Amino acid sequence: ITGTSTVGVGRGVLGDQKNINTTYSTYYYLQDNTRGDGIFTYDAKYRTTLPGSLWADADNQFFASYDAPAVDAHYYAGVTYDYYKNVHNRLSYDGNNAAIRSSVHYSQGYNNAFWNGSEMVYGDGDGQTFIPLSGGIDVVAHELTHAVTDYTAGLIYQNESGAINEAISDIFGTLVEFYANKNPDWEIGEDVYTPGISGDSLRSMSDPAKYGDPDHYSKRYTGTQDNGGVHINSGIINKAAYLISQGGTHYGVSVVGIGRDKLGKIFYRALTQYLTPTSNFSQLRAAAVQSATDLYGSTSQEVASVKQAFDAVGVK
Ligand SMILES: [Ca+2]
Ligand SMILES: [Ca+2]
Ligand SMILES: [Ca+2]
Ligand SMILES: [Ca+2]
Ligand SMILES: [Cl-]
Ligand SMILES: [Cl-]
Ligand code: NA
Ligand SMILES: [Zn+2]
Ligand SMILES: [Zn+2]
Ligand SMILES: [Zn+2]
Repeated sequence: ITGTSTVGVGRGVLGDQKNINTTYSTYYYLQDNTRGDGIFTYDAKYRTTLPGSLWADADNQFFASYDAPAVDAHYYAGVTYDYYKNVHNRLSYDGNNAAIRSSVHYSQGYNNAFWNGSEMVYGDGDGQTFIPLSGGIDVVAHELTHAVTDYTAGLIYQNESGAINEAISDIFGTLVEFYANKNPDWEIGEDVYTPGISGDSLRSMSDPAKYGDPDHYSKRYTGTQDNGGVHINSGIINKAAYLISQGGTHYGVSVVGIGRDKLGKIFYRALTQYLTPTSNFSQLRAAAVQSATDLYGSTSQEVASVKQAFDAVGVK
């Protein structure tokens, strides 16, 4: 809609307060005109038709429980935009400032969130397995990063390519969570998963095995479930990335950590310059080594640590 750019206030899914960019025209709409061609957030009102209605609020205050998932989808879409813009000079998911549209209250008891090719879609969860999924900034950014992948490398969603696809989304999901600088960690989905249970998550990048995922190529899953293990074998690459950033000794191989910003630069370059739709783990290693070489030099610590990390998780 046309209207005046305004700033509202509300509380997200975890009960934290935040200001949000809105547009005023009789009602205050979740439309943020300050980022690219706009961030728009929609109410699907428990249906499955998309996008639903552009979210309208009478008073620019979003403290109702029903408002929480809209506040977070809207705000975290903004943070994800700022991360790609400020850190990588990428304008929105497509690099051309495309509108970011999200729908919340999709369906009922729906334990999932997804990028559908055109927009973000968030279930509210069933209240046991999940609370509303837009409450997890890593989930928001993980899924928007699938759009970035589709507009770049076009990694296939099956087998080792598909596991790299998943890991890219966990890596940038986590780097956005650190960028937002409120409650970051190397777990995925900890904010929205299992409200009954403290301190768990869907998966861990620092210790994939904590949740049953492989942390070494010799443990790779080779069945056909989960599209050839895309959420499973991602642990191998997630661990390599965790090691590159933070360092550690993993199966006796020592990795010198180089920090988050350099991890992000190296993988973002690998994703946008070097990976192809069918890149496998070994080709990802080569892409990462080449990216680090381009950015830091073939004799740099950064290249040496990329190699140590991939060695540690058994990917040659
Ligand atoms: Ca209100
Ligand atoms: Ca966190
Ligand atoms: Ca997390
Ligand atoms: Ca939990
Ligand atoms: Cl470990
Ligand atoms: Cl270990
Ligand atoms: Na698991
Ligand atoms: Zn997804
Ligand atoms: Zn994913
Ligand atoms: Zn280890």
